[PDB]
Amino acid sequence: DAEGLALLLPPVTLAALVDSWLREDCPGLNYAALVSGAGPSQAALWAKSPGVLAGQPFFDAIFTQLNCQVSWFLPEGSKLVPVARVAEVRGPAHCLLLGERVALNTLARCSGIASAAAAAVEAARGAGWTGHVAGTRKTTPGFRLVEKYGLLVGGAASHRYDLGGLVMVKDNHVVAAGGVEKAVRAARQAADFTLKVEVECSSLQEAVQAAEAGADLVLLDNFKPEELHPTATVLKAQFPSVAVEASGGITLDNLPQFCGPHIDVISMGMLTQAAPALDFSLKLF
Amino acid sequence: DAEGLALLLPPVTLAALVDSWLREDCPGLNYAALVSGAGPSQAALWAKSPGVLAGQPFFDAIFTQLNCQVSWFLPEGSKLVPVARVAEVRGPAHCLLLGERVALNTLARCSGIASAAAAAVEAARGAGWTGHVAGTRKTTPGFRLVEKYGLLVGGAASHRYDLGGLVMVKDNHVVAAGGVEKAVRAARQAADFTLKVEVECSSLQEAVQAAEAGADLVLLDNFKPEELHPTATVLKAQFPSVAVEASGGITLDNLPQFCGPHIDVISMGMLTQAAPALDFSLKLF
Amino acid sequence: DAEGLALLLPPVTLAALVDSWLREDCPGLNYAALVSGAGPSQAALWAKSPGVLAGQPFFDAIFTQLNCQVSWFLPEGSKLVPVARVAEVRGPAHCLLLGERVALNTLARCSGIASAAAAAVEAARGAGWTGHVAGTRKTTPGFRLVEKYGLLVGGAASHRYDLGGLVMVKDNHVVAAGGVEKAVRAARQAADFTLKVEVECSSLQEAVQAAEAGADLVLLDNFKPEELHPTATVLKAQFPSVAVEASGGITLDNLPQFCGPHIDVISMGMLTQAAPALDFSLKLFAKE
Amino acid sequence: DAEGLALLLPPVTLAALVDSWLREDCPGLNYAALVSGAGPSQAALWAKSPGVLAGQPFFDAIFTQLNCQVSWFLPEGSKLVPVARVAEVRGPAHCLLLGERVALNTLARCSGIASAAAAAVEAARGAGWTGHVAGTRKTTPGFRLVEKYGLLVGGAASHRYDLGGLVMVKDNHVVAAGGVEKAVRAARQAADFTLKVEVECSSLQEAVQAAEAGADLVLLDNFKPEELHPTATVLKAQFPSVAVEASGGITLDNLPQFCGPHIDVISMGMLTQAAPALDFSLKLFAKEVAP
Amino acid sequence: DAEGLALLLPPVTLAALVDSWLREDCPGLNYAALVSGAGPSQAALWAKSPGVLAGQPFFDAIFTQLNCQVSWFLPEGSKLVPVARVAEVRGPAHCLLLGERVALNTLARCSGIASAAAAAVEAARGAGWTGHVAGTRKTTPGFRLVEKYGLLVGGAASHRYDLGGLVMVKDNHVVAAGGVEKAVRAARQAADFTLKVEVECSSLQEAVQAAEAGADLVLLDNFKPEELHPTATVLKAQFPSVAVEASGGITLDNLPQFCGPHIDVISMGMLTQAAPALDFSLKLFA
Amino acid sequence: DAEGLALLLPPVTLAALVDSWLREDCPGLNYAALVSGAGPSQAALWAKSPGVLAGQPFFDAIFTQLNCQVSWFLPEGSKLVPVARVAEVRGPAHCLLLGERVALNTLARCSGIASAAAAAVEAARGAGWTGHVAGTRKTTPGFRLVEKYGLLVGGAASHRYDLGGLVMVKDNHVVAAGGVEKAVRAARQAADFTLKVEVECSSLQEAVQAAEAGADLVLLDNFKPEELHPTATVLKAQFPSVAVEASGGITLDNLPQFCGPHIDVISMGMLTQAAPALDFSLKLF
Repeated sequence: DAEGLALLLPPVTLAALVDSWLREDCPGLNYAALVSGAGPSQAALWAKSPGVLAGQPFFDAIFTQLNCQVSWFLPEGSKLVPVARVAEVRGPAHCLLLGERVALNTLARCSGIASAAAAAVEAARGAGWTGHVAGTRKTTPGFRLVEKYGLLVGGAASHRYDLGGLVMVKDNHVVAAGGVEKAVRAARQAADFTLKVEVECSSLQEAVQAAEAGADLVLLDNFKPEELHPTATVLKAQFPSVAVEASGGITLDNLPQFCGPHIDVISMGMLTQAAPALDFSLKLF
Repeated sequence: DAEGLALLLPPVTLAALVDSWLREDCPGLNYAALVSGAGPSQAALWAKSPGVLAGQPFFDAIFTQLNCQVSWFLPEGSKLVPVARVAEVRGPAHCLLLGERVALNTLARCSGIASAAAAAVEAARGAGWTGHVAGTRKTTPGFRLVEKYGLLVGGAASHRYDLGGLVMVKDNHVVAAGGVEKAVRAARQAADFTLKVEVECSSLQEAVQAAEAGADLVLLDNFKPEELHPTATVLKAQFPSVAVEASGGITLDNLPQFCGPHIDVISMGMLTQAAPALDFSLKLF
Repeated sequence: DAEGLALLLPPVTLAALVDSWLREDCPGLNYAALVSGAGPSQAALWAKSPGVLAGQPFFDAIFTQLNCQVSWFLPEGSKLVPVARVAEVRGPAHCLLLGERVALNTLARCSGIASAAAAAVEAARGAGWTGHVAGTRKTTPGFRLVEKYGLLVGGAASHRYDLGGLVMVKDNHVVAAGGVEKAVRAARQAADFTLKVEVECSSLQEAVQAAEAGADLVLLDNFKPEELHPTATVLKAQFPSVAVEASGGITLDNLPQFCGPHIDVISMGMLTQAAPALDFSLKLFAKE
Repeated sequence: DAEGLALLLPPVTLAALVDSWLREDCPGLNYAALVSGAGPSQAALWAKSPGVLAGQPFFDAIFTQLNCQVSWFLPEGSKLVPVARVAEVRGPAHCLLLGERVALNTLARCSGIASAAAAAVEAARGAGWTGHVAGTRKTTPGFRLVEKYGLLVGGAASHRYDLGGLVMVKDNHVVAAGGVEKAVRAARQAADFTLKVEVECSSLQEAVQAAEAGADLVLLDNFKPEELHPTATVLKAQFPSVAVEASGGITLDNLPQFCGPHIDVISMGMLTQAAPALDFSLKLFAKEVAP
Repeated sequence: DAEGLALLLPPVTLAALVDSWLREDCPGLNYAALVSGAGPSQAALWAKSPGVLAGQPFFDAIFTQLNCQVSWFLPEGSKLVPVARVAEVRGPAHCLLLGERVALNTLARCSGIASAAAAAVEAARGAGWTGHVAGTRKTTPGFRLVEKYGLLVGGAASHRYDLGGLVMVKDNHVVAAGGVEKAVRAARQAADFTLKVEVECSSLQEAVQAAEAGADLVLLDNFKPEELHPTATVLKAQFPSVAVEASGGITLDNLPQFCGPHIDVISMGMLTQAAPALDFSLKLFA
Repeated sequence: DAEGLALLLPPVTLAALVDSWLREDCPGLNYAALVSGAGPSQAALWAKSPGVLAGQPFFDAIFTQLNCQVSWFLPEGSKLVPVARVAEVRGPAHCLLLGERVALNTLARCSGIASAAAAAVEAARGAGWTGHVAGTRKTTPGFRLVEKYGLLVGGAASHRYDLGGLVMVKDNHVVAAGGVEKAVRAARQAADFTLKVEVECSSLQEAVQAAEAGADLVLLDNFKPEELHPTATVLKAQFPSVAVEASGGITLDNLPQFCGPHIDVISMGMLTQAAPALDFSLKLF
């Protein structure tokens, strides 16, 4: 339920984040305020792009700090059919216009990401796949919370939010430890019983070693689909307890080829790296 | 000279920014450190996408915080022909791997933007236009510095960095003030003698009123090219002292149609909102 | 309109600033709170110095953080004729007294600067000069916002708020670049199309080179008035598009000598460096 | 010893403070950096005003953050006779020029305050007074550390640095508590055994009540000198253990009238409110080509 | 009056402190919020340990940030007789549960410290001692404000809150200065007239030198009681203006042996370093 | 290996944390600095209590900010036999003395916790138990990182570091959801695929419902040992994939009664809430 996803955001980190965006955008004197004055005003939020609406909590938080209210005519997660009237913002003219840029930028990107995620979720459902579409750690620094939240609204999984969410043995960890077995034993030992271990693998060989050493998840990285499913099928056969994730060169276009009955998770970097922002405007009436 | 652009970054704001990215990514215990250990290591930075390289100062700042050094084999601004070996990073294995994600994510986006900017700069030069290609204020909150820097490396102009850089009279300021003349007189009166006033205009009528009231720049927003140049030509004729900027629905594809002898600046939201990140990897050897 | 200047202050940076002042002043346990108790109280704000009133937004922001309200009997920018009753502050006694020092210190300095600015603006109007009186970048670190705001209330111009507001080529930039032409070309090529370039000049020669290389403003630094106006007159003649600013050794006393028809801006360091604070007090007159 | 006063500054709060000044002054892109370039350079710090030199630690901290070094030709606290060459600063041209404004502004104000303090300390010594000249809590918000340090370099006392340094019963606390005795009892009971209590008094009456209730210090506020010394003399007679501070309408000019054998401290608001900044400049004298 | 101690806390530093605790505990997405939902709820705060109740301002500040209200059935400083119903917290379910852990942890520790302090204050009153029981600087970094407040609620003195509250000449300062006289003269000079000087002494010799050089307080560190009172008695005789503090190896058990007519202050590092947290729970009943 | 545990601490969060402690302790002018002067000095760190040494990274970080160096004569995790000479600190006298209090306080508490943890780990090993001793979320606010690190050095497990480490369904979540099944289904649906779900249970009934609904862990809260092991034995029999944790009223004294072959984790609140600080001193010589 996309409407209840707003509960995920701790209100204290939210305010801090929004604060910093507002200091970033206006550090000193706001001369443009004298142009608008402080008279009460109303603006309409317009969706000019198709996709999924995501980011209301951030949008609200921004305008709240600035003593404006927002009324939403569409719930979080709604399909957007341009040109749609999405919300109304009310408050002192100068405060409205102060929040405009940050609020739109935030909503545009969050919705951009949710849109991409929903497209990918739909494509996978359209190929009869039951697994989880997921984002990667390829997010914008300092903006991770908005991007991970966008993914969730679009129906995708956030994945590990940070390095502390699960112990991820990437190919570089393997090199540094001197081999998969050594890396996964080290990982499994270090990781609290609280955490799962995932291992990035480029071959069936590595994948089997990883599962043998107690990997909870195996990330089959950069396989061609023809090599992927045979590999995944064997892993699940020998190790039904181990989850299989696929990632690497996955696009919305080729996503159905990567879906298969033995792939539990598909994670796509494009959901955050390449997701174009939606066009929104805030017209004062 | 793209190599000397690193001087633009105040080293103190840089370190603070990099710090926050590193707290964001690992707030607590880093269990994966036990997998790699602290032995000295070396990683190679690989460019897997074409475009322009941008973001070295951020990349360095990240790895310096983590007691690693970086050696660049290509100067800032170099054309990237994949698959190219761009740099070498050296330091304790766990520290290297700690900086990997944030450093790549940063470099990917900064270079993504620089690439897009350079494409647009080339297209405009290819149509014999002498003006400045520019970005907009449509940036990612908290990440503005990296994005504005990327634009510069790609040969585009940053535009107003924040609300304090120049007094911008958008269409909403016009509505709030009750008209262009009122808004621009208010703006000109408020704006320090230090600052320029720019006015967003949707018609030749507004543009002329704006210039008459002392606008330094006039932003012709969302004109079709056929309406734009005639409008621009007249403005320059009556007001040669006033700069003309064009923006709205400009793409790399249609950019040459928007170039003309009386357009001083062309600003494209897609340079920041639609610029796809470049593919980089950091392989430990 | 000095009453509408409060809109210039972004409310978010304001609160952050006020916060830090309040942590600075009471980092730990406030034992004096036990002396006053928390009973509702009222205090009167008294202006004991002549000048201009400036700083209400800061004064309010401080007391709002401390759950007190303020009622102003004079609008921002009012001339102060001591001894005047300027405002009333209401709230829990301990909260009132917690904000007293920071609020007065802030109001005193902001008003001090506004007063000096208004004196300078008046002197210049009294010599029939139409230009802008301005402050300099000679402000107190961390307190820039209050000081630049005070200047505005007193009718002076803030100038570049920071290094990002306009590209300023000082004499040191000239030395480093190897000459005025080199510096101004470098500056002009650097400053975004969105920014103006200003060049600090000590001679007519430099001023002409600067204008020739595309300087938007020329700052005639430390000229004697007798050398200044002839120089300014020529500059305006050859380059009417270029603004002329005068600065250096300008006092309220000698300010009229520096005014002239070809000087657009006069900037005085004394407006911020040497502006004495006004005397204000906050006398508590109530309980329950 | 003014040279050893730098030890008072905790290096961690110093760096944080300097950091914020530098973010304040350049939040975004520094276009002027392209004008100077990054070649090594050297600038001379010039004192153009008389007074006392104060603020070296802040000046250094600023330029250290910007990878520049500073060499001082005069120790902290030196008398300044203009026009004097006070220091040299070395580093990349753009980094030098980035620090110039904040560094000068800081040094100018810290020295301004130290100068005023030293003038007041001298005037008091010239009237044979042995007491402490002090500043007040009338400081610039956020800039308290520089200003209190300036006072110290000029030979004045900082007074309570904040509200936690000593428990100060101002006239408003008296009003709120319902009287001096109530306020001072409340205050001392409140105060830890760690802290002194000081009471702001406008009459001899209040002063005696305050001393009787266990005030460690009594601040005789806004007395005319003719009323002050008789009052101070009596207080010291009845209560030799209690320190007497005088404040209110004290100027460098009238300061000697306020000095007397029974006044322990004289605190002047003008040392921080009205101390004009000294004129300093940083003139680059050399730039060299980078490599 | 323990109820009026809440005034000591500057509300601005309080909010900042509480903020940081809340960012610390939930930096990212709060998935558990989906389990509770946002429906209005009510929880009961239960005291499961004996001792003194301390920390209400912090507890409130936490829940106010999270848009919840608190109603207290016991005033700050009340004796706790388990199992007692201490308060009711109301607000959106997810917000309540978000504040639970930080709020309990804070109240547990603040009350833990207040309890220990009150025990020590009682023991000293029970031996007819009129002096001040005090805490030391042996506090948890970043949590000093809660701990010093807890001490106050339990009836103990906070002592110097930080290094700026009074000039403390510890044994290491003596070593560095080259002797007590040199250290105390240096301290007395340096310290503003506004501040008191205290000197940590391990012998009567040092104590006398310290008092002679103008020490306002003398801290008799790690004396056995039999050596302490004779020393204290002499100091007070020669120097009645100088306050005498005792510290070092003082426990609630041996505290009465350290009380004496010439000891003004007794400071116990255990009041904060050994004071077990009280057991509290927050049980949702709607 | 307790010596390699220092790698777990992200150096950026460490410095920030240490910074705040140092601002907390000296916000203004340090008058005591004039008493010591700035002459180079050396101090000896003395352990006056038995237990385990823990906290070196914090101790170092403190003194590094203050331009002092530290030489350790005992590795992190060493048994302390008082009165032992543990380290030497060198630097300017005033800087040494500035760091003294914070450094000792930190080391005392970290070591206090490690000591308690090691005692509990020993007692459990002495009863032939192979499971993990763990801490709880009952930590000091703002000081969590030091306390969780202390636990690790003493050989105990940190447990969930924060609310994002694993989805914990406490008894209050059960009440709010309207029952165990509802809560655990909601939790399992919400938890990312990357997270484990743990459910706090007060009866065998709840425990079985929880396991049936897909709980990865079951926390048997406040059982008497006689009720606990029978319950644990059945759970493991029906559900071997589900981990069993015991907590509530566990002391070092009664810990062996709570150990049993079907208890995987034992978590004790006393390891953090009751662990007395060790006595250390820093004597300047």
